Amino acid sequence: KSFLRRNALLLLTVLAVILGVVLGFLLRPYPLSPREVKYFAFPGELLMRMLKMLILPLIVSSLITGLASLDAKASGRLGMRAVVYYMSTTIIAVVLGIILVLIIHPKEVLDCFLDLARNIFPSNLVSAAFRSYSTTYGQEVEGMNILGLVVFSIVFGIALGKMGEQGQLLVDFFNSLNEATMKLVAIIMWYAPLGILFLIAGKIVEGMYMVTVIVGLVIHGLIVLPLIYFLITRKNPFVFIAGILQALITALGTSSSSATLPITFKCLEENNGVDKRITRFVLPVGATINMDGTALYEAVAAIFIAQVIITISITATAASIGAAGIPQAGLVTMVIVLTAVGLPTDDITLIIAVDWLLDRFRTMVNVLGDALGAGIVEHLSRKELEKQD
Amino acid sequence: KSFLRRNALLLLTVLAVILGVVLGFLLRPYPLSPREVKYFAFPGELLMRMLKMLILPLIVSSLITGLASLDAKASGRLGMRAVVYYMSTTIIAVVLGIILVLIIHPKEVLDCFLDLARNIFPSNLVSAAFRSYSTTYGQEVEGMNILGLVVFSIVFGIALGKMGEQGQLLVDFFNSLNEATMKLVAIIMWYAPLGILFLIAGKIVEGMYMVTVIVGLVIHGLIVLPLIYFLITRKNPFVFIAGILQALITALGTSSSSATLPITFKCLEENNGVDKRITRFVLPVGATINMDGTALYEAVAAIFIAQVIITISITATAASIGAAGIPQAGLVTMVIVLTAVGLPTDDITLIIAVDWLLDRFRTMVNVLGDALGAGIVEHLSRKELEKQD
Amino acid sequence: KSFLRRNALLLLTVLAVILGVVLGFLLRPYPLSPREVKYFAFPGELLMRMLKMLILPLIVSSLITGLASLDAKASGRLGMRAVVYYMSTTIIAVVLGIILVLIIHPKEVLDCFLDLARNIFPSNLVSAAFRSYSTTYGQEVEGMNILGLVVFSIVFGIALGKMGEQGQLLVDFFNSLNEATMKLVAIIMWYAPLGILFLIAGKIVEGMYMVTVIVGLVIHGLIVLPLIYFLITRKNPFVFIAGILQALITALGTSSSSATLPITFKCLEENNGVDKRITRFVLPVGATINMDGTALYEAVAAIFIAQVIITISITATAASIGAAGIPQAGLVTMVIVLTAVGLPTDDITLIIAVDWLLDRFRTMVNVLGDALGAGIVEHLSRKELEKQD
Ligand SMILES: COc1ccc([C@@H]2C(C#N)=C(N)OC3=C2C(=O)C[C@@H](c2cccc4ccccc24)C3)cc1
Ligand SMILES: COc1ccc([C@@H]2C(C#N)=C(N)OC3=C2C(=O)C[C@@H](c2cccc4ccccc24)C3)cc1
Ligand SMILES: COc1ccc([C@@H]2C(C#N)=C(N)OC3=C2C(=O)C[C@@H](c2cccc4ccccc24)C3)cc1
Ligand SMILES: [Ba+2]
Ligand SMILES: [Ba+2]
Ligand SMILES: [Ba+2]
Ligand SMILES: [Ba+2]
Ligand SMILES: [Ba+2]
Ligand SMILES: [Ba+2]
Repeated sequence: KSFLRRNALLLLTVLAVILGVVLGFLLRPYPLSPREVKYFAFPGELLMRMLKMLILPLIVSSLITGLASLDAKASGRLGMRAVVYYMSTTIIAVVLGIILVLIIHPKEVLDCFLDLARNIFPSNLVSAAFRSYSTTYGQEVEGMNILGLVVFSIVFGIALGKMGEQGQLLVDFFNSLNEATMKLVAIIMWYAPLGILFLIAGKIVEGMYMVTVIVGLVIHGLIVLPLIYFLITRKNPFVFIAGILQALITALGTSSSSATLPITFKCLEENNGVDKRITRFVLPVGATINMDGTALYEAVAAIFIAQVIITISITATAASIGAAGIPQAGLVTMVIVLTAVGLPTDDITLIIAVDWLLDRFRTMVNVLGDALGAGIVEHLSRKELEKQD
Repeated sequence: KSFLRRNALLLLTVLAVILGVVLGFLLRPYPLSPREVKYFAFPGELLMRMLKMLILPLIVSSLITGLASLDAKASGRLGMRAVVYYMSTTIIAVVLGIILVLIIHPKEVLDCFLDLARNIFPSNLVSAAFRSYSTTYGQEVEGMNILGLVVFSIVFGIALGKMGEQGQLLVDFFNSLNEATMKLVAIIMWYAPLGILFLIAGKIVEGMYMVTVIVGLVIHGLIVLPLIYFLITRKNPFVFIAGILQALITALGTSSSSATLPITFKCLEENNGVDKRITRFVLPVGATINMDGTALYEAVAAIFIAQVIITISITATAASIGAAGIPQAGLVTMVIVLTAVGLPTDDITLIIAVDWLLDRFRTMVNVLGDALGAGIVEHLSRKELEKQD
Repeated sequence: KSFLRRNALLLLTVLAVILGVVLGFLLRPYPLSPREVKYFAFPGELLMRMLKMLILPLIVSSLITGLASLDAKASGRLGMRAVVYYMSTTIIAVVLGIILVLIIHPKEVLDCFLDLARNIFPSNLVSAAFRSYSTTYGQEVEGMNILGLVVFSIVFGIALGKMGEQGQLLVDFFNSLNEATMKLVAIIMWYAPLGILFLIAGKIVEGMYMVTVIVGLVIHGLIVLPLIYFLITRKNPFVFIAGILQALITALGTSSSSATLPITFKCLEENNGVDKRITRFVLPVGATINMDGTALYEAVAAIFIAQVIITISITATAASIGAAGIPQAGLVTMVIVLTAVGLPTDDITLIIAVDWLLDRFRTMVNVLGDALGAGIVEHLSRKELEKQD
């Protein structure tokens, strides 16, 4: 009884996964048009817009204060410590993908590197809050420029840090804004179980590589990542993963690390006891530039098509970073990557009917990586963080 | 002479209605293209963009401070007291509409209830400041999401209230912003007479049901509403209506309660002597969810078409709430409501050439309802308001 | 050696003009498609979006504080003193253009005056941050409404000034914001040489009137304008022009006074020693309503076409003010001005292949005029500025 009292919200999302599959299998025969499916998955659709709402005011207020609270010279130190984690875990994942196809084996290319550089520096900061640049044959398309806003907020935040007295007001303005948006997420946590159960039920009611990706994704998230945690922190990872259980189950239903960022934040500040100044530093960047989960799913999909190496690995990386939160992101990223090799897009019509579940697993590995990444950073922060205290 | 000195701006808008009809009748024969009509009604067109400008920064700053100044638990009490007024006056109006067709008698349906729930929770708060969602066969169309911004500002404002110390800065930021935008409306008041005279003159230069609606709209605004004021407040209503005379004449020319909201605000705070904390609480919501005036005009138009009950009443309600400030709002709302019954849209081509005057009358009944509603709330506020003082 | 140490950034942009023409002439034979030209001028293209980014938060924060710091009654005095400079230098330029075609001689019209009045009062302030109104046969087109934002910020800033105590917080908020965005421009200064050298190199790799315009533009910028400086200030102008050398060379590569505004600001506050309160007052307005450079190039192009007076002068003025920062601004402004006279648009296909260099020269005369204009204002400010101190 005592476990049910405390982990009330946690077990409810566990129950939402069970009852979501149950209701999905209860209404599996579909005599109704996919239009009626959209009207059924509506209580879960509402949950998405509530989270999407809160992304932009959180992701902006988090980085602006996070880099201003931290010393401008020590932030560069901690930054390199965080980048080391990002580049390493990405290298291991792309290496893991090659081994995963060695034993088992079941818009232009240059523009995907030009539009990424173009998105990093936003031409208009308001247009950045809802539009992303992508060269098509206007040029600015729908979906938040989360990369350009993260980049700007990192330099704008650091500029306030180098201002001190005058800059203090703006930092006090964004910290009250970060707390205000985090006080709104307190209610979105309770709508999540009702949402997720109607969200996954509508997504089930609509190929050995499908199992191949899950094999790699679990071996990375349960061996590679926890072993990288135990190596530096010297602390038990399944104690750290236990705290972020509410965030990982939401990622299992959201399929967006950027939309689960508000939950992950409360799953690290409140549950695992991580300093706000370093969750605001690691997590927003990890929700936009992490490749651990996506590159391990994209690259394996880029070798399966060759049946029907250095160049393929770099193109799969700039795919997800070039699509932070764009419409039909997974669909377009796999289309552009096939032009780089030359293989036909006939195989893509098959992956769409199965990506709906695999995109949830890759986000779950990404969310785990951002959380564990923040945890690994904390141990290398202890010298710079005590300096401010 | 002494009356002309004080009520200078008031009598000038009275003179604008007279001179506007006079100039309209002076230039009634139209050998000029409707393109030339648009160039003539330009000094009135400019007035609209000046008001439209100020809607968003007022409607956001009003609710955020209004709900933060008030106690988070007492706001829920006052809210229920306000909702009681909204639901009651709407029920009387829809009942009045049935009696008005008993004696005299001269995009999908489900989507109008899905898009309303979708608009309440905005997917992006910046996209909310200029776009509204509406499923069409992109999906987000032009016109402010005033409902989603009102909803967000009510929960964001209440979150600041539950913050106290940290939240104080943001509330001080929006209250200085509410005063700044209200200091800009001081000048827009003087442009209104020159505007309205060229606005109504261009709108006259371009069916017993036309008189039927005015019969119901005046009997509601002069009997139903003032009697609801005298019943609770026990104060003379035509003394309260006298103060809001500058706001009612602007509504007679604007045809938007949301665009007359900046005038109505100064017509209650300065003219009728109503506490800012409860004008900021009632009026913005009344300008977005009031049905007293619109449902009494929409429902009567929904029975006139049947010649050439419970289901018709609920659909006419979600029409205006689903079109807070959308392009050709009255045109699209009557198109979707005819699909729910089945009657042809042939009759709609006739109502457009006469709605231009009837939309001004419905807004006038709405504006009166929001003002009287705020007045009725004040008497039920006296216990909760003295608590803060 | 000592000159190279101090003027490090200055001589690097001088070197960028040299090496930019050199690299442009090194890669002048073009066997590559204009698509490949766009991929080559990319390190200069990135510089533009970095500046464009910073326009809106600078142009808004500059005017709001600038007019609030200054007395609301004295700002009207200084304003008339600034307007006098704008109207005079524009009259001399349009007169100079008539003399320049006397000795050498080598969407509707009304809508360009209706859309300008429509843009001055923005219908939505968020839509103003990225869209400008222009009647076409939706109605709001891409490109910032810099005029509507300048107009609003001037009245919003003055409203804060007339608020005092309550208004102080918002002014402290925008001044910390002006300093934050100006601390970001410190880095964009160093990217400028690498940018400009790849920006002009890509623009060279793609008619006596071409030389005629440069004759007028230099005689105005080296005689008319410096003589207007020496007449009032009684100080050497080529000492004042020397300080703004980093800003004039950026205008020679940017072709936008609005995008060089962040550099010009640091080129007057730091280099020439001009009071922030009057640079924030003159420069943003000068970057949006100046005609000295553009009207002297547009009007000369409006007489050259007549080969293949009062009405032509007023239409060329409302062209640039109607296109503050719109896509293909110089292309559309010359198209609409030919309809006013009646001459064919066949000559316009020839000016496009040469405007790329002439648009850089007109912006340079505009930037010089805004800087010298601010300098001339300072001497007429000394009484009103010492009053605040
Ligand atoms: C391309 O996507 C990115 C941008 C940033 C980061 C790192 C990060 C994380 N995680 C955060 N929170 O801050 C900084 C980072 C640095 O590497 C460097 C650090 C920094 C310090 C001082 C000056 C800087 C100037 C520009 C950019 C970063 C700067 C801040 C990683 C990837
Ligand atoms: C659908 O459109 C609406 C939204 C709000 C309202 C009411 C209102 C008015 N008028 C204002 N100013 O505040 C609140 C209202 C409540 O009913 C409840 C009240 C409230 C108190 C505490 C927590 C809340 C949480 C969510 C929403 C309202 C809350 C605030 C009416 C219709
Ligand atoms: C059409 O484009 C413009 C708008 C403004 C200006 C002038 C200017 C410059 N430069 C600045 N910084 O402030 C003011 C100006 C005034 O003429 C008048 C002055 C002013 C003082 C008091 C009340 C005002 C009310 C409305 C507008 C300006 C006002 C401010 C020039 C052209
Ligand atoms: Ba990584
Ligand atoms: Ba400090
Ligand atoms: Ba009502
Ligand atoms: Ba308090
Ligand atoms: Ba001028
Ligand atoms: Ba003061």
